[PDB]
Amino acid sequence: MERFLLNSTVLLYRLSTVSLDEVSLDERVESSVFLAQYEQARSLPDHVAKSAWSYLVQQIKQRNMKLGPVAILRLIAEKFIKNEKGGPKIDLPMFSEWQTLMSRVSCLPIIACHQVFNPGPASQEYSFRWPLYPYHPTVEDYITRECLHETHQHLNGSTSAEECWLDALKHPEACLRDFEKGWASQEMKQLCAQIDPSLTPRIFKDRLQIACNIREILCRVAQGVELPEWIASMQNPQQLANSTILHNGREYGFATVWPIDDKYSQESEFCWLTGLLEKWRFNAPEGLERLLWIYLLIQNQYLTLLVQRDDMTELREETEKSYLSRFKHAHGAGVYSQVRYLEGRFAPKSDPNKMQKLLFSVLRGYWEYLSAHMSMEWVHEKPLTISQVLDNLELVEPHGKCVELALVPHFIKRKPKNGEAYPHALLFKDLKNQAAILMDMLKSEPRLTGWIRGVDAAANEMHAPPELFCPLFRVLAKSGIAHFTYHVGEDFPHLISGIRSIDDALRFLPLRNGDRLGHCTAIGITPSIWKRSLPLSLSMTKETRLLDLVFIWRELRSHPELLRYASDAAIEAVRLAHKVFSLEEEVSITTLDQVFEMRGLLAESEGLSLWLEEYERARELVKTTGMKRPLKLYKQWLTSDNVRKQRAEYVEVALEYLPDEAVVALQQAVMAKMADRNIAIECPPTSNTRISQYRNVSEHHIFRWMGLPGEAIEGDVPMSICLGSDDPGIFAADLKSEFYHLFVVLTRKFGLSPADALRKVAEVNENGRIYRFHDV
Amino acid sequence: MERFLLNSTVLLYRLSTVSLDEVSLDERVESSVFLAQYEQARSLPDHVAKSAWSYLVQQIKQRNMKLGPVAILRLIAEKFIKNEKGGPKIDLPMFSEWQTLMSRVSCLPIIACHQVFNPGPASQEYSFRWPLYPYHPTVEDYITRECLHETHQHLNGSTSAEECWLDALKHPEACLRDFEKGWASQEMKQLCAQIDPSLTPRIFKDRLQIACNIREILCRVAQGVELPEWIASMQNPQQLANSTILHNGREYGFATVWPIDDKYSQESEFCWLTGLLEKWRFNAPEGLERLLWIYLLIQNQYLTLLVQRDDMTELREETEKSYLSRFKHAHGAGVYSQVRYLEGRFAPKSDPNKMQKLLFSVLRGYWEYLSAHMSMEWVHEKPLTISQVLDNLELVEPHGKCVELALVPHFIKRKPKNGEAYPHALLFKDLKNQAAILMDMLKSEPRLTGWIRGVDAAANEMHAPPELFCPLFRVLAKSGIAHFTYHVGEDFPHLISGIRSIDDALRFLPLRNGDRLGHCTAIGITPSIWKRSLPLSLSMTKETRLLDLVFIWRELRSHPELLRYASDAAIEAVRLAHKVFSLEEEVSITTLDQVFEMRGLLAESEGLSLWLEEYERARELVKTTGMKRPLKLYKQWLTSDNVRKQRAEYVEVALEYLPDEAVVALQQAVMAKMADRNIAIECPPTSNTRISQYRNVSEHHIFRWMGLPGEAIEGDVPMSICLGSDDPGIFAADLKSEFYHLFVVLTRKFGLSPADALRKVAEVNENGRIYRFHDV
Amino acid sequence: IGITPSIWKRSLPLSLSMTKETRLLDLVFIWRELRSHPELLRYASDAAIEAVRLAHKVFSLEEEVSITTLDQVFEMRGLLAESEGLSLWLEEYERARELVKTTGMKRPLKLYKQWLTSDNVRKQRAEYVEVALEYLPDEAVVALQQAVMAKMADRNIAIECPPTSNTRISQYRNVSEHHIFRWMGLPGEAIEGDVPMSICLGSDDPGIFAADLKSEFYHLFVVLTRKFGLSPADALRKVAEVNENGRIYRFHDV
Repeated sequence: MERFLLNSTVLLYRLSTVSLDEVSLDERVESSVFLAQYEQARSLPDHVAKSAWSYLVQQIKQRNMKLGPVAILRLIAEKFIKNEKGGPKIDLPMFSEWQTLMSRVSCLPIIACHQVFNPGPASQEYSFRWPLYPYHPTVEDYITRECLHETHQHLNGSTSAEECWLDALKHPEACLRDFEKGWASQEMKQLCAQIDPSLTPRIFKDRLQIACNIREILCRVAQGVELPEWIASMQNPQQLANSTILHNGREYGFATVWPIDDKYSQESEFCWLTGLLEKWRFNAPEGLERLLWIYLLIQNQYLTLLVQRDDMTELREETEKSYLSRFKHAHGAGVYSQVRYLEGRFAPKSDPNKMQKLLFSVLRGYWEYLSAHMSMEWVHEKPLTISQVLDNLELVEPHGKCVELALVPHFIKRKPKNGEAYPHALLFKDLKNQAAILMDMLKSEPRLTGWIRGVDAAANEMHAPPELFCPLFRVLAKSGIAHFTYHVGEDFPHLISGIRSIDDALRFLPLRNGDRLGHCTAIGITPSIWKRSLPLSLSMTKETRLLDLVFIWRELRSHPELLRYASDAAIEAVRLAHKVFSLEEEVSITTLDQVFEMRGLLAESEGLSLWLEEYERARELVKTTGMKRPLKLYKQWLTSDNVRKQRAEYVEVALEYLPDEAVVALQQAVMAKMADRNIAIECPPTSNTRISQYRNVSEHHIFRWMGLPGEAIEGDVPMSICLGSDDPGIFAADLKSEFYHLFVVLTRKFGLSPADALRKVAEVNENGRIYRFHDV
Repeated sequence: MERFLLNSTVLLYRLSTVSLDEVSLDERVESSVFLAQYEQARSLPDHVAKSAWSYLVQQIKQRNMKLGPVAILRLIAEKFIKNEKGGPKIDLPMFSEWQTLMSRVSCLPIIACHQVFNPGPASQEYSFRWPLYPYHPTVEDYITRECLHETHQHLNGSTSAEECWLDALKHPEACLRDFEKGWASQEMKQLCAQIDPSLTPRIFKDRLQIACNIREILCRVAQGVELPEWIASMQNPQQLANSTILHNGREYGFATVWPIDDKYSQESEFCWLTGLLEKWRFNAPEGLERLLWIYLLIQNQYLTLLVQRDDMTELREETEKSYLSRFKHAHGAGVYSQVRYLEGRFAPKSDPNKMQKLLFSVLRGYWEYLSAHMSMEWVHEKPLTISQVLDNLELVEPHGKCVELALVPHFIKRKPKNGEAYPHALLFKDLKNQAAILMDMLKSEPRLTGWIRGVDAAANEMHAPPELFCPLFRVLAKSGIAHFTYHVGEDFPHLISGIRSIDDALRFLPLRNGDRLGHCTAIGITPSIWKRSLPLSLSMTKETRLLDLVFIWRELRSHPELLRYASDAAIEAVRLAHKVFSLEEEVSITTLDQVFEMRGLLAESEGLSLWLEEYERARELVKTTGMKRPLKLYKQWLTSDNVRKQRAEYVEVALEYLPDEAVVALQQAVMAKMADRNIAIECPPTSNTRISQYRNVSEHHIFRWMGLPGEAIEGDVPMSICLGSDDPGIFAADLKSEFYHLFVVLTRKFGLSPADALRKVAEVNENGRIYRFHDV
Repeated sequence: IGITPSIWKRSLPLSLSMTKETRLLDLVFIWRELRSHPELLRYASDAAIEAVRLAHKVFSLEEEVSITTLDQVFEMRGLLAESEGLSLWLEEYERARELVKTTGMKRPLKLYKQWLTSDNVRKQRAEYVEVALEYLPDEAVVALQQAVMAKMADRNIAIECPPTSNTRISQYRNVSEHHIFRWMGLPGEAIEGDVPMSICLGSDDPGIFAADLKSEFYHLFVVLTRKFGLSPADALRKVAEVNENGRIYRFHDV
């Protein structure tokens, strides 16, 4: 019930619109908790929620406290945080629930409450920058010996959501413009309405202003200075939405003086809350206590909005400082970095000048991190340019006590616009342009090949198929990129479609030995779990259905137990192809296979500088053999309006079109291809629950990949799995947190020994070192 | 997506507040569908919903239709309803999905659309009164041979929700007063807010008035008469909330003339919709099409509100007509009744005059049903009183071709008020009073014992424990009731608590051979399913925790594999009893058991006409033995304010306090006691999903009770299970529908032969005849 | 928890002497661990019954005391004596005092007060009783050892093993009989049901004139390779695991 109190749109609305004169809101807060509980967790029974609320109220009453943010934070701090040899830690049994709580509530008020009421031993100096972790001697010993390796680290944005919230307070206008820019899209409107139906940019401005004003008022309370007496006119919380209070006809401001020069820093945020909670140890004024409650609710709702949206001026506000903070966060506390190999992902920019500034800022921040930790001779104390930064960076030797940085830009796929010859034309031109700036820069600075180590494509799978990036990747390979990773968007209309998508990526993309694929959930999730809460029939496009049909026939045409399914797939695929192509001749399943074999060829090459050489190479390889009828069919597949109209048409496919054994066989066939090609998998953090079929962390497919008994299916081919913390789905997270989360689940729910659990997690962690993109 | 279009608060709000001049609302309806889908079914992935909506829009476009109620009803009718030998039926594979749809959408518009666009063979006469059923020759043959038996039929209210909706239109004021009377309670406010946050009695009045006005306007359209030209002033749907339209300064009414004298009857409802859909076969006006959409949305939301709320003037509006319709509905179509033994449940009234009128109306309606179907000599053609009704009814012989009626009033438990000596004093006095009128009537008409065959208690389990009704049942037994059934409310804070509740009912209640218990889900649901979507720790009162602790020790003190759990339960129960009783002596677990053995004794008897004889009988049985220390402890348990305060206090209990094997052992121990005492179980309909842990019908615990492989657990003791359709949870339902639903699930999901599936369902059905309360 | 009952009984009298305090505490411990063991319900029931009878003598009380009440009194042993009778030291004082008064029982608290501050109770506690050597069979004692093994592993507490060259045990007639090899999981040495534990190398009192941690490392390797017939790689792996437990469970600041 604590998470509902600290995160509820209904409670925030009922607290931000009601005047502070009222003091007895227990009934209405209770109603808010029940409404939030039903909205967020409907599967929870009503009587269980009522009993939990009754226990919570009794617990507060027995502690001589009052229902509010202070009491709730105190109960959470005792429930989760205790003091150990390394400072404040999280109980190993309680870490899984803590991660679930971190998806809804920010931890900074909780740790501040813990410091106030349960201080560390001997009053030793303590600083809260990194998220809290549990402690196990085996895990700490392994981390100190073998540092953690990150394969997917988005360098854009901030390390966590909480300092993003402070950034929003620091620059309300910049975040407001970004919010409105996203809000114009319909997806953001739906997402905001899901979180809060009564959410508008006007209300967003009001809530941001109210939270900032509450911060200033409570800063005066926490600092110890007396209130400036305009609080008498302060009766309604909505008066803080305009950044000025009218008292006796005078316009009074809200900002005050802060001891730290950075009033929006993490340390200022922690110090303010610790002081405010210390002064409210025994009692608090009701109006100001509600003000703290409103601030926490506004902050938590903003953090939820940010994390769900994640998966110019604002960028220039931090620039190299954000990257420097990222590398310090990856380093962690102590002289020795907890992370050795870190692969940074950044969004490519079509502007060459913006690109040069972007990589200069990232590389300069990396040099700043190295110079702060390592004291050595530098060629340029103030490089101010990429060339001098590389001059300083080339003096650094691989020693393992610091973070080793590899840069992998991730191309962003977009929606396929109507017409425009082949379906993905404008998107391909944009990606080709972005590659062009990347290539001309690499030839303009050959030393950048030692830092620009890979190319990624992570937007979504429906918008662009894997065969789109094949000419892009092949031409980029000749530019010295030397590594390629492709994100398989796991929003497949059918499980077979996702398995086909991974197979298509292996078939067409030029993934060499040691390459990686991103988020291969389709071959990881079992059919039984995937079918949870799904309609008995599923909808997908004719193009996707036809491709899945050919894939099913190819994999299963020999399986004696599954010759039903392959023969049926081949027959009905031929019948579907007759509708899609509108052809009148006879087409066998073999001919359909050949047409889909040449999918990787460029559209212009199919119709027929590094780019041109790839053009005739694909063109000649389509003409060496004596068949042009499949080539003609592929031309009709690409550049026929009737075919495109048929392709975009949706068909109705049953949920259990193939039995679970058949789908598992397809997954294992792709497993064999994945292992034979030696391609690693960047597993998402297990705390990220966008799958929506996993009702607990123990049901995650990584444990099936780990070969756990009960989880692994007979016939599964072992694969290389890496740890990638790109979108953790929780406010405060780290690669260490994911490492501990996997260890905790293995030890507790699966009942593994600490050594055995460490061995399995270490194997996954070391796969990020074996399959790293860093230059050797 | 069809269910979201026909049932969505967001869509209804966006359609009832926007003027009819707008014609292109496809984008905003699409947004409404996504918001409703996320709110109702969040576990469904976003991309799946988008693909389904795209297919639905394409399906409508390819049919040359327009997005609206007409097209949606057409698609549903073809998707579910087809014509067979018995008329319009439901596909056997599609019946499970149809039942799920019936929980959200009324079927009457769907069947009307089916009749319009897919008429029956040879244009044969067809009447829609009963809900649609699937057809299987084995099931029909069994029903004709062995009629269905109902053990739980609430005679109050109407047969289904749909004619309740027409009753609301018939008497808007009566339903408005009932709605406001419920709305004063906080539970109704929470329930209405969950269904619709912006729902108030003022809005409820507006929506009822709008729906009635839409019905009148579309009645003129369906009848063929031209609109009376005030539609020009009709631009905004909210103008129908005041039952009068201002056109050119004149107050024009909405009511029109209907061909049938009963404008609010089912036949009038069906005929109106069939005519309106027939006149809109090819095209419909946009404004009136939206009006039909708004009417369907309002009706569906009201039906959802009614079914969730279910589990004076309005009663007098129907009176004996409702009971007569109930018996005709139970009889079904054909000369021979599909139901033979029907046990009617009615709410007892504290007013003797109201009670006499209530039973007179029910019995007279039963005589009307018998006289309509059977032509024979009657002593009184117009009895007008109970005595003459029984004079007519005693001439009817048991022949099996008609419905045999047994009356079982169900006592309603209430909240325990504070203080008042023993915890349940005012409730016990109210129940004792209600029993008093029942008893004096039975002695005033001894022939009523052949119709008043049982006594029930079905409100909830937390509000009143089973031991409350023990003096009530024992005294009622001496009055000639001869049967007793007790409803075990399945909102237990813990699974052990529910198992203890069933055990307490068997231990204390005077359930003789052939008696039944209602809704024994606690011993039916497996621990694995029950733990779904539950917090790691659960909250319950100290009284409930202590009783569960003693129960665990009693059952498991000998189990060699479970001597951990019994010894731990006994030790910590003794420690808990020290806190609750605040005693300073030494209390063993045996002494605690003895104190809880005497729970069934009356509170006044514990402190120490048919009622008095029970008083000294319990008093003397507590004094025959030489122990009064457990008696003294029970006195402190009943009449000590400190003990009551401790009892109402809540404790924190882990979810996995006992392993699944231990909980299953407790369930099987109660299974053995249930079978040894030969007590049947009235199973709820499987279409009623208030369990919230069952994500599909195949996961229901009735199949575990049926002994199905995979579902039944080793060591389970077979029990007698009866079919009781009290709260089906769907708008249109019947005992036949539940029979078909069980047969469909057994044949399809469990892969049983039609003969084998029929045998299992027949065994459950015939248990309602073996354990019937009817006089032999 | 390392030495097997068979080796420990070597060269011991058929009956052993211990104080009434120690005997009573062992009796409660036996009942707590074995009250569920179906093969050992003799020993737990006998321990509980005779513990209650012993407590009657020690406390000289006349009321009825169950084994559960005795358990509660010995649960509060960790509380401070002054706190039981009722700066960093004071905060611990009321913390133990309040935790003894949150619950509604003071009769076990009163019994613990008599256990601490009653001259008759102390005189009874210092009195010695006669206990047979084979009071519990080797299976029962091994079960107690494995129960503590499970608690040791669940709490993740390491064991600082003494050097094997230190023969103050007096029941080990050769180094190959040392209990560290049972902890190492060696065949023949490890008993069925043993819970693996973390064992560290600690050279505090080697028992020989010239010794080192290297000498103990070589001694374990030599015994594993020769007397137990293990491969040099296998023997090194087992000794390395024990050696690296001193790094995983080290007290040094990280």
